[PDB]
Amino acid sequence: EVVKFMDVYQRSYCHPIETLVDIFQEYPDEIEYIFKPSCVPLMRCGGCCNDEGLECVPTEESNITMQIMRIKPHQGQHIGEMSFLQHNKCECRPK
Amino acid sequence: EVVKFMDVYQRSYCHPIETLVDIFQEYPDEIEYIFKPSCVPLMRCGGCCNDEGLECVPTEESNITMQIMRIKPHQGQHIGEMSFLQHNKCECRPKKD
Repeated sequence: EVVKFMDVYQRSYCHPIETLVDIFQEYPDEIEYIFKPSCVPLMRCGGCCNDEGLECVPTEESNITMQIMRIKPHQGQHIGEMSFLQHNKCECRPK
Repeated sequence: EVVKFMDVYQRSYCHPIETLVDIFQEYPDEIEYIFKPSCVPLMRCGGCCNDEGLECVPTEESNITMQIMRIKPHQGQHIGEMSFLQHNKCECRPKKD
């Protein structure tokens, strides 16, 4: 089965897609705690635009809260709520 | 609603996930041509593993064929087949790098 040009185009065009995101790229300032899982499923703008001068950026955003196991090594564990940015809408705009 | 711990874990664990890949990452020597679209949807290994000494790697791979428009600048365009590597199955395996 060869993927036809048009649905390659439609499926790849700039839009929100579930992205597995490292928690440390979302909370770089965390120094004490270890997180499990280390990564989370977040709806994020991805894909391509119809000109190389355009770029795929979010226009709408909403926050999402997830249960994450927060570990202080050799000290203890607790499951807590953490908030992450998600993209509801995306647009191809100049760089 | 708040996503349950177990749902986060199952959805984020090392597995094949649809990934938007730039054609120029898969064919870096072909930048004399312009490809529309410039990125394609590929099933690739992604997500996280339950121990520091583990990485998420493919264990089964296959090729997918896609119709892509190839532009030779100021000459013409051609829609032709182009093969891309897909990951069919993934596992957390001891690091090897």
